[PDB]
Amino acid sequence: GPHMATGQDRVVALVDMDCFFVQVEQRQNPHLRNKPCAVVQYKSWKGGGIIAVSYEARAFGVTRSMWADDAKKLCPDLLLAQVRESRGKANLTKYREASVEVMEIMSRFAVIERASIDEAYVDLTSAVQERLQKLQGQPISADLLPSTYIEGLPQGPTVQKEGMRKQGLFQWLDSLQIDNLTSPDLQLTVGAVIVEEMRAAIERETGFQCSAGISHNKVLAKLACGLNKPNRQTLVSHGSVPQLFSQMPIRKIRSLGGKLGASVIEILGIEYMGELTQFTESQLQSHFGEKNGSWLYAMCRGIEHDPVKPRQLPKTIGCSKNFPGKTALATREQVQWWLLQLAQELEERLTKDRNDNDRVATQLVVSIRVQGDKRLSSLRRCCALTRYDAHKMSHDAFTVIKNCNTSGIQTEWSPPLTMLFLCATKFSAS
DNA sequence: ATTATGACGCT
DNA sequence: AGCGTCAT
Ligand SMILES: Nc1nc2c(ncn2[C@H]2C[C@H](O)[C@@H](COP(=O)(O)OP(=O)(O)OP(=O)(O)O)O2)c(=O)[nH]1
Ligand SMILES: [Mn+2]
Ligand SMILES: [Mn+2]
Repeated sequence: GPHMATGQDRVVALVDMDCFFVQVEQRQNPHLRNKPCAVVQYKSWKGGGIIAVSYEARAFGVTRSMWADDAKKLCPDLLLAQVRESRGKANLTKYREASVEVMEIMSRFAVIERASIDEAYVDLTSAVQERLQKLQGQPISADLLPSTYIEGLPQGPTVQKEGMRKQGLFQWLDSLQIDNLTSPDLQLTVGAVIVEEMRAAIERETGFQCSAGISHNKVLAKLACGLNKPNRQTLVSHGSVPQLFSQMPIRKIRSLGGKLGASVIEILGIEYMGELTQFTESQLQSHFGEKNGSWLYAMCRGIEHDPVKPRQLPKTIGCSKNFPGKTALATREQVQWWLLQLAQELEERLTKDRNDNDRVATQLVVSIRVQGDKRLSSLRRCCALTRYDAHKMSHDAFTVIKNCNTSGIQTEWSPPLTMLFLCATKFSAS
């Protein structure tokens, strides 16, 4: 009733770049533009592993985690760009720098939370109030929302996708009450106007296209963003949630795509997000824990409180390489050489970070995996990071891991190492 | 022999 | 602190 909070207090957007690494390579090399193309890491094994795919190539069934040789069977004309290799490993610097370009543009409009290399949440509540006071009760023209979809519309009473988009937008705009500056639907609409401007700025100033979601919280904004890709944005209103969730598989909601979501499905005997509404908060807490249970109870009603954190920079800076099958490291010289390669990349990135961002990392985390273990990490150990010196960090990493060598011969390494990882953490202002 | 990360929760 | 989960 009057006291039942509805989670409509904020306007939150999620901006995610379309096929990011592909767009970075297409900007650099115009010959790849408007083509089926993909970005690969390495080349000798099955043509390299695909990590990003243009929408033209997706039409042929090309996906991430596919080997390039197999993708070429689906799409013989597929074009490929390779990630840079430095010190024997993949180097993602080009894409991190392109990410900074986009993040700095978004930060002009509002404080952002960097959620990944290619996506950020935006809290637009205050910008929306400002724009509403500027509008002075003026209604919002469809011309201000030229790439916006309104989820759930059109409804009720022609055969083109753009025509349906405009039909839905006109239904939405016709139903709007522009007199009330507190109306959540109006606030979301103004938020979408701002996100159109943000996305136009990103494309004008970088050449990159993106999609976006606009809703009242982070989970709904992320889900909305996915509904109309590429190069479009989607408004998910509070009122759209019952219908949207009534056929939404639980795994589509961020954080429910793994073991927890599978357990929701199995324990409760349901398939769709909306079915969660029939359980009490205590029932959900009893199965999934106090925190998850409260989160699910609110989330299946469209309500989530997780704040957009003011954080534009990554919290950690890390370097990792797998050594699969026969390439696994089985000598001490090998382990030391590769720890040095990783540490040299880490030193480069840390020194640039300190110059750009006025901070220093203080803890070095070393992670390995040994032959046989299905786990991502077989062991993690931390030590002090007191100097941005690659030889020092590699010697310290070796010191903290060397007790894993069960070979009585110190020259051999047994079992062989199938992963090395170095991560700088615990930043302090400098 | 998908690979390279990065965030956050649990105990 | 070290380990697991989830994102992709
Ligand atoms: N190294 C590495 N990079 C990855 C991996 N998965 C994704 N990436 C990179 C390449 C992607 O372009 C970028 C952003 O990922 P997204 O999930 O947002 O997909 P992408 O932007 O490629 O396409 P989309 O957002 O669906 O239009 O992250 C991976 O497993 N390893
Ligand atoms: Mn993306
Ligand atoms: Mn993304």
